[PDB]
Amino acid sequence: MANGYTYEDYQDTAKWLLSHTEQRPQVAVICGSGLGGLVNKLTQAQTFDYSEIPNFPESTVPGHAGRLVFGILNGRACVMMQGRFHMYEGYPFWKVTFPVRVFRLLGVETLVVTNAAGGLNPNFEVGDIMLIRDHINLPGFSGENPLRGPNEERFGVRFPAMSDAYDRDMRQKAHSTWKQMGEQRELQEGTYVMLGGPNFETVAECRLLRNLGADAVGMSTVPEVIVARHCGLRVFGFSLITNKVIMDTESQGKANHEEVLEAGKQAAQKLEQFVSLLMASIPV
Amino acid sequence: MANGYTYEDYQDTAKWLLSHTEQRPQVAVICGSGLGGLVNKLTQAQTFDYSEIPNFPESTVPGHAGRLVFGILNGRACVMMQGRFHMYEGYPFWKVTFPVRVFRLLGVETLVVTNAAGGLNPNFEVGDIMLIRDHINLPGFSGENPLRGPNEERFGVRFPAMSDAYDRDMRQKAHSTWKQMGEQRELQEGTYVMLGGPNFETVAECRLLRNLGADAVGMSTVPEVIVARHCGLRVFGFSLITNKVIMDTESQGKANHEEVLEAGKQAAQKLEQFVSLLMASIPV
Amino acid sequence: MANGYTYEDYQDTAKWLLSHTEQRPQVAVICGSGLGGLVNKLTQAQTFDYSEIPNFPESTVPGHAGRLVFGILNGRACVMMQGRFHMYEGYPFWKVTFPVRVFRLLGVETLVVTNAAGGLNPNFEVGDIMLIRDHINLPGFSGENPLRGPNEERFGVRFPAMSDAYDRDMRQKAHSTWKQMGEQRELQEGTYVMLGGPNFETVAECRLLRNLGADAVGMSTVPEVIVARHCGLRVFGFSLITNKVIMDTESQGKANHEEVLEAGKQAAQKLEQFVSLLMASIPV
Ligand SMILES: O=P(O)(O)O[C@H]1O[C@H](CO)[C@@H](O)[C@H]1O
Ligand SMILES: O=P(O)(O)O[C@H]1O[C@H](CO)[C@@H](O)[C@H]1O
Ligand SMILES: O=P(O)(O)O[C@H]1O[C@H](CO)[C@@H](O)[C@H]1O
Ligand code: HPA
Ligand code: HPA
Ligand code: HPA
Repeated sequence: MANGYTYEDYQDTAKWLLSHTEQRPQVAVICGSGLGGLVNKLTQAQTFDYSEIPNFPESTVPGHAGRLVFGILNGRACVMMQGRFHMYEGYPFWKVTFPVRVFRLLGVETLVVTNAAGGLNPNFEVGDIMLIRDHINLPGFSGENPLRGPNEERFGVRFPAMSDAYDRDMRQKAHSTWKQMGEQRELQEGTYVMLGGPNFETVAECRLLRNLGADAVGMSTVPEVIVARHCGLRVFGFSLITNKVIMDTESQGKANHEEVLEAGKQAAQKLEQFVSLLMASIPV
Repeated sequence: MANGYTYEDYQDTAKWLLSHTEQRPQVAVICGSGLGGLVNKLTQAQTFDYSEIPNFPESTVPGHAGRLVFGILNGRACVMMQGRFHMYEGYPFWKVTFPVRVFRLLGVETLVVTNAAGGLNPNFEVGDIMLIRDHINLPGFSGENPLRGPNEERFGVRFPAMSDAYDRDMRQKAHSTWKQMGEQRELQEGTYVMLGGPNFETVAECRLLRNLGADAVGMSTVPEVIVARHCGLRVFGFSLITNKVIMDTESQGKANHEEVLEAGKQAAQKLEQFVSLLMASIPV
Repeated sequence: MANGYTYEDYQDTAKWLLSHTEQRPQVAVICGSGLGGLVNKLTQAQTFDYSEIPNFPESTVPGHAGRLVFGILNGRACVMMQGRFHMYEGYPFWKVTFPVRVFRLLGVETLVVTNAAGGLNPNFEVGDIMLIRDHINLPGFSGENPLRGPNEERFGVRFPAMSDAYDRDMRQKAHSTWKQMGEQRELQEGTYVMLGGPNFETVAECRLLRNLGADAVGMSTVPEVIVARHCGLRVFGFSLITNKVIMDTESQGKANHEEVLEAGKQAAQKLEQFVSLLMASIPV
């Protein structure tokens, strides 16, 4: 069955949030695996567990708290998803992307998406931050898309373009901000490739993904960007490179979830600082 | 759930059509986006809205009228689908391909498939006509296939071959016919790649598709060709190159549905003329 | 709907088998198309039709008998699936992989997977045996995965690694064993790529698969390996190259199911002999 949410379901949820907080966010942030710490910088924060918000799904993955937090971050009013949804949990893309449309109805204009990703580009090192300049939607190639089914004209057009999904102006700002931080390592930039999961990749799959032109691999984000662009939200996002993908059969180890979470904590002070500074000029 | 249509459902629909028209078509034509004008050349035409034919799905995409038209085209009796179905509308492939099997039961022997496609091959120009010599079925790689589920032996075999899907003899005829038209631009020929949609591709996805060896990209056709070959229909098809795919991050624009429809009208007199001439020697 | 089997369903089926046979297998073998002959070497064999075992699905593909056979093979106690399940039959991956988890609950420690595959590597010849050193899971790229949905902690972790799926020690043993057989043709080794089916590939698709780095193509195995590794089973497998994939538009023929079955019978005495010898040192 295609999207089971009607336009009214989104507004009902939006009305409920508006009726339970005085906060009116302009920016929305989605926190990935081991990135839930970004919420700690919010002032005047109000938290809502996903389970208490009508129509909201629930995050079942370790490293995803499952809480919507409103607050002020470096002067800008924003709402953060401390934990997100993935298709490997059993969620159809229309459930995975529910919050994005609700955000649009709350008056939000900018969406910031983050995630933990495996590094495909050889020049990447664990701990690197990669600005997502583009993506490759593998599930979309087969028809698995959050927009499949009747189009809701109240959100956007039937055939939205994706060539300009990641805002160019925001990416320039990200680079200027990084230089101001005095970081020794350069801010990376590249293409993110999404696949279903939940298992980690084989050596053969990784070589293929790299040869397709991808720099980092992950199991989320893309469906949210698609829905976000469909409804006209400005999108900006980045991947925290938590591990280097195994490219040789002499497997000197293998990817594991705790290592990615561990990496998130490791890069906590850096990402939070970066996101906090980025708030200045979103624009508005 | 796999195919919900039983063999009797196809014949019931076929019987209904046979009982409402004296026309006995030997050729079936499926019109894509902005190609609905091909019907205007039919003599003794009888139209049936998809909504009035038992078991028939409905086209919901602008540029797809949703009408089955019987008529005589340049001496040959044929039936045309003015508008088709796509998986991005919410239709499973077994619904998308319903008409093809009904055509087989009407006595049809040849299927002509057309579509509007984005150009991947650098040598293609907007307005070009590309004969489809082969295809790449991305959704099929993952199991999304109109033949998934119990095989109906009354239509074809369990494991049909696809290496000879596009009739070689028809393609030669197409070239000889094109030369007779006195066209300045050459008739192109290549591989069509199908993906789910409904969103348009990212730059990264386009570079990948081109590197996979594809010449044009679209969101239909392949599932119909598969079912058509399974039941033994001779298949011939072509893509109208409506736009050049964006391959560089310096996006000097972006794909949109109206531009493709606009292109269809632009190439109306040419395609109609070409299809009309092709009717001579289908064979029979 | 994600996995419809609860942990108790697997154990119920395991208890039933334990209550109907004195055999306690340590190795499990899954026989592919035209490979059902491997069962003929079992001593003290007890057969169960899939239809009589609670919760077990049924094989509907010619070349798949649909019987679970317990027996002694060259000193080792094992259970064989004479015929397997495929997604193209209409089965979700959670149904396709049901037997693997039951095997784990029977006390099995090693899983041997076999299949008939089309050859992509130019150096392969019909009749060749290719040890699977790795795989590429196309359906998995889109989210079609037997592990999708809530993770059952009693079987394995949420994010299992796959880089070491095919046991290195078993592959070395396979090579030493092959040399002892006095075979003139070398034992091949490579990457297996799985796609949905049931139709055979186009020339364009084959060139693409080869360029992705695949050596053989097939419509099964991978989902079983994934579930097997998730629950900690040692995995070993091989493909019987039944035909050479058509890579040129001058199609001097085309793939067909009987040719693959015919090839299986052709290589019967060789594979059976090889599997029988491999039983020595699984280990235990
Ligand atoms: O994309 P986020 O939400 O960071 O989760 C990333 O981390 C997991 C692997 O450790 C996978 O779920 C992957 O998608
Ligand atoms: O393939 P047809 O029916 O031409 O439609 C083509 O046109 C649309 C894009 O403008 C997409 O639906 C694509 O598939
Ligand atoms: O993989 P097994 O079970 O060998 O079956 C192989 O043989 C069939 C083609 O002849 C396809 O189903 C393919 O997957
Ligand atoms: O190695 C990985 N693979 C896929 N997704 C990931 N997210 C973090 N690391 C990985
Ligand atoms: O750019 C395109 N992409 C996919 N399908 C299309 N059909 C016409 N143009 C396009
Ligand atoms: O040519 C083939 N293609 C896909 N699967 C196969 N299994 C045996 N031969 C083939």
